Amino acid sequence: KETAAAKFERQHMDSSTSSSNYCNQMMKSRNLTKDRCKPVNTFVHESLADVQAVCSQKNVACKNGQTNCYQSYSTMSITDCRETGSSKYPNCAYKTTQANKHIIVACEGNPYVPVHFDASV
Ligand SMILES: O=c1ccn([C@H]2O[C@@H](COP(=O)(O)O)[C@H](O)[C@@H]2O)c(=O)[nH]1
Repeated sequence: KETAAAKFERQHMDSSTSSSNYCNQMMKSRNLTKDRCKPVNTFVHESLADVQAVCSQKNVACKNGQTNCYQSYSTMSITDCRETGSSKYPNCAYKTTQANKHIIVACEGNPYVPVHFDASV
């Protein structure tokens, strides 16, 4: 069905813009609360082209020890969503935290595009 690149865009891209309720709404609408409350998830508020370009930027080790992760040279506008301590599926609750940080994504395929959000720094 959904490609890895498409799933990345679904789980991590929001070029369209946050408020205190952003994560509650967004995690729901992007289907990250379907089977489980996804504990941690980041949305990137840059253009797709800008985020895709990260796959030709600074090559860094992935957290899992693979070598196909890439760090943005520039900081990017992001929102971190983190499940609260009182969150209970299926009413998943998140704290919304905006920041401007370098992103690290894993890239794969031809074309070579982001498939996983690894970290922000
Ligand atoms: O800063 C972070 C750290 C992890 N993640 C999430 O991204 C997950 C990696 O899975 P994927 O990007 O393939 O959905 C990771 O395990 C965590 O759930 C973020 O979005 N941002």
